Amino acid sequence: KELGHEVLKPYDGWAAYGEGTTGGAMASPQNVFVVTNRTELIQALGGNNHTNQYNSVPKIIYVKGTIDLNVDDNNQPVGPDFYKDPHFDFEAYLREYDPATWGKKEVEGPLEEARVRSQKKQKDRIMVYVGSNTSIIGVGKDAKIKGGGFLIKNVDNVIIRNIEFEAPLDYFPEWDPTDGTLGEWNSEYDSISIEGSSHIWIDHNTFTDGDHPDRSLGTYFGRPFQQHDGALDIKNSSDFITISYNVFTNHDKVTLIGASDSRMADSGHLRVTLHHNYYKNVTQRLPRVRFGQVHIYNNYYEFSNLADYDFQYAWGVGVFSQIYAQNNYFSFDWDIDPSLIIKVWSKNEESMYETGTIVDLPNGRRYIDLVASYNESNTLQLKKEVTWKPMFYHVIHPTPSVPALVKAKAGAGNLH
Ligand SMILES: [Ca+2]
Repeated sequence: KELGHEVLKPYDGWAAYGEGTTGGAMASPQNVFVVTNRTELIQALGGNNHTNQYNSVPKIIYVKGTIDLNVDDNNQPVGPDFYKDPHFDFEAYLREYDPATWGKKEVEGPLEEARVRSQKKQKDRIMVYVGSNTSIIGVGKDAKIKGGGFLIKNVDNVIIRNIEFEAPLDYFPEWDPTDGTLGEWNSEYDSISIEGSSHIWIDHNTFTDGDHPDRSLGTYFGRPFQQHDGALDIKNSSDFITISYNVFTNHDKVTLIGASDSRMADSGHLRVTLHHNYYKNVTQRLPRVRFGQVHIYNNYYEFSNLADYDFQYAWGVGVFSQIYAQNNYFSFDWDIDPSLIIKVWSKNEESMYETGTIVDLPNGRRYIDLVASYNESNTLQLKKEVTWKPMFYHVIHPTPSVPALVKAKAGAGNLH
């Protein structure tokens, strides 16, 4: 059958739970589309971006070529001027809220309100809603999505495959003087944002900041102008998700699973499986987890100290997380302290299981206990123990075979 007819294997990750994930595989021939631009994409998804989220009709959408979501209704590229509120001016915003004169007071006033409206206009245009029972599949080796992202909100049964996503740029990042000690700029757009949705399969896609690395975005208020956000974020009670054979490269914050320490509504959810993904020269959240039983296996993480993106940490152990990591392979071209690979964000002794981890450093290649490594050099301890046993997987490859396999098969254009 067609590529759009392919569905998630019976035991391939949490997304296989119950009836599994079939996306728009059962779509009628009249509901199989080929799109080449923003308008055609929104039309194939329903005809109206906002209400498209309620379109649960089985549908297959093939993405051919490059689709820039940062375009007007005539599909012509637009710049910040197109979105800019009449009461907003970047320079004026810089002068008004610089930490050196505004301090750490809550950002407010006409300029901020104007920034919010400008941001909303871009958001309403570049974040494409995806309805239930949808399969968005890239054609060939050059299917690309840029300037925007997919919003998988309050829907179920969605498949996204074979597409190269260039992370969307937020033209009106919010300045938060209290984010950290020095404050930080924060953006809203992700290439794929999964919110309150279940049974989602993200497979063989490539995520990159591409032609717009953070390094080229500049600095304001003495802080990097972070116009990017997540590559693939999962939050607000989303559940049963499988992230496989994807490439995540040249990006800062990759994958968030659970966005709040206090959202108890996430408890019992956020069950995600991530396997055979290629993380190359990314900074953090690979992934960062809160509440979920997240299965992480056969992933290849590769970092070079020459990369534009520094490395902070890979596995974020958040509140009530239940990470179960198996046979992941890490490669660094510098003698990094392996205790830095795991980072914990909690007030309690969290539990996680980890086994078969290999670290490949200039001083040697070997199996390593990352949890033990973390504990030896940190304060708050992490307990290595089995609290649950992953059942949704067909095969777990031996760790030394991971690099060759992932490098060869992960990412857009590497199927068939
Ligand atoms: Ca996000």
